[PDB]
Amino acid sequence: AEYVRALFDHTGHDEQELPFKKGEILRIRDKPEEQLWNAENVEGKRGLIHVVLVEKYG
Amino acid sequence: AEYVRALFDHTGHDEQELPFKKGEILRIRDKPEEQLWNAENVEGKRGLIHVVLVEKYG
Ligand SMILES: [Cu+2]
Ligand SMILES: [Cu+2]
Ligand SMILES: [Cu+2]
Ligand SMILES: [Cu+2]
Repeated sequence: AEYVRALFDHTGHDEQELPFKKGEILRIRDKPEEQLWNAENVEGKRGLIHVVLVEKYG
Repeated sequence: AEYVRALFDHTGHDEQELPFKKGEILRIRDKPEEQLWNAENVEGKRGLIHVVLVEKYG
C-alpha cells in the first residue's frame, strides 16, 4: 500500500527509458516481473524497484 | 489498457534501480509523475515510459 519489505537482496543498476515521438503507439508489457514502482529508502535515496522482489508491509 | 499513444516527444535516457537488502523497508512514491510502465515500440525496442506522457489507446 504505502510501504514494502524486500524479499531478496538487490544490486543497484540502471534501466533505460524508451525514446518516442508524439503520437507514437506503444504496447504495455504486463508480465509481473516487468512491473516497477518508485520507492525511497531509509536514507532518502530514490529509485525504481521490482514489484516481484518485495511484499506489502504497510 | 493494452496500448498507449504518446502525448509528447520523449528523449531516451537511463533511470536507476535502488539497491536494497533482504528485509529492508521502502516507501512507495505515488505521485503521478513518478509512475512508470514497461512498454515496447513498433520496432520491438523495450523500455520504461512515464504514464503522464501517454494516454490510453487500446
Ligand atoms: Cu530491472
Ligand atoms: Cu524521461
Ligand atoms: Cu524519468
Ligand atoms: Cu534490478
